[PDB]
Amino acid sequence: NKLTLDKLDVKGKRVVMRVDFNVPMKNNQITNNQRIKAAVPSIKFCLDNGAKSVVLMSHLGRPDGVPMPDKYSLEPVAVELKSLLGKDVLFLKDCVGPEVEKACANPAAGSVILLENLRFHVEEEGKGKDASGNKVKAEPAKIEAFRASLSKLGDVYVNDAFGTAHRAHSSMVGVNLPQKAGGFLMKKELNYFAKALESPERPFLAILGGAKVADKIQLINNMLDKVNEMIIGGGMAFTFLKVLNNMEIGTSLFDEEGAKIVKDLMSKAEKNGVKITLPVDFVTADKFDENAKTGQATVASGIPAGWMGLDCGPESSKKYAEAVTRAKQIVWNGPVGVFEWEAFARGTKALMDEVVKATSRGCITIIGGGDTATCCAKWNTEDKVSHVSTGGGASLELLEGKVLPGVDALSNI
Ligand SMILES: Nc1ncnc2c1ncn2[C@@H]1O[C@H](COP(=O)(O)OP(=O)(O)O)[C@@H](O)[C@H]1O
Repeated sequence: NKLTLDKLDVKGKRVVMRVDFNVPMKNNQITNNQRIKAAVPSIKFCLDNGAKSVVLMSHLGRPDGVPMPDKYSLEPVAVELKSLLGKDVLFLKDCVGPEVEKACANPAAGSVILLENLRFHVEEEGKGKDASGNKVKAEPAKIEAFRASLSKLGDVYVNDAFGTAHRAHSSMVGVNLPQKAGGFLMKKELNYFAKALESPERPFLAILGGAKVADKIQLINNMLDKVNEMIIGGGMAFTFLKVLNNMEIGTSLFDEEGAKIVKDLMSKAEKNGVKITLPVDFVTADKFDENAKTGQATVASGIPAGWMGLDCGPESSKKYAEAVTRAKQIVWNGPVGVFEWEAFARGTKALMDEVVKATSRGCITIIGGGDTATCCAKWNTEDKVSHVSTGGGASLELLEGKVLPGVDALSNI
């Protein structure tokens, strides 16, 4: 087991906390601050328990090892943090080097400091692109020095950056202080997924949809050993329907690599008695456009040529609803339609309503982060499901049964 924040004595201690502040932006201004909010409990705790300082560190976007302050600065996060925290947050313009080090040697008894975006330095990811756009690899010597500089900012280290936990980056596995402790966001996320995967309340339903039909492979195969039911929705379904049922799918998303094992996966489900729910009907579109001409189809009719299926239909949502009703526990990863467009958002909307009714009655509902977490924000259901993950990719690594380098890097009790 690992050291965690509650076990950690901070009093008088400078805390360098890795957090995931990689919030969606538009035109420099934050569109979702959930990732920020989620870190608050760890930060406050340190403040309330007498920390000399919290020096926060994160990445935003993918600047690829070149500094891009015009486009990917964390400054706006500082402003949000201070508002959240009802306290001052001092933003630094770099994350390493003498100046930053001076700022972080001995702050006051409670000063919050935010570092600039980690990824401006190629040493964080260990690789990136140079200013001319060329793929480059960072240098071991330079990587150690970078790692050393982060080390100085703090007496002790805390990782609350669950969403970045799958990334073996310098700030996540390279900060070599004596005590490295997992924050409250880390413990909470890990605990939910672990409980859901190891000892779920049953029946356990996984809802898989979205697009990323191929990446959902290791995931389904693992889930197939954990679950009692699975909805396979959204873009992914079409590959299953064409293969199993010889559906005419038009221009709908199709995944050739995926089509190869669809039969294997289905037989595994049959073996395990996992009831698989695929869509039986669809909202079609004449083109991939918000204002496209719409239509309806079924597995049996096909989708016209060469229309595409962009939402499930009414029968499908009902069958989805039947599964939600039976479930004691739900993991939902991926929307079941192109929810960003009104024409194609009904199936997702109806699924959200059902999941929401289920929470209400004690079904454990876990939402996968990424696009699904986005639906919650959009529709105000963030506080009406048991947990909305802050990490899409990291959660998948977890659902896939993989280990997280961010978790592993922590100190052992
Ligand atoms: N039938 C469909 N055809 C094409 N795109 C779809 C379909 N259903 C959902 N999508 C798209 O899938 C995306 C979500 O993909 P993904 O990243 O896998 O979900 P998440 O981020 O929740 O894990 C959205 O951009 C959505 O518009």
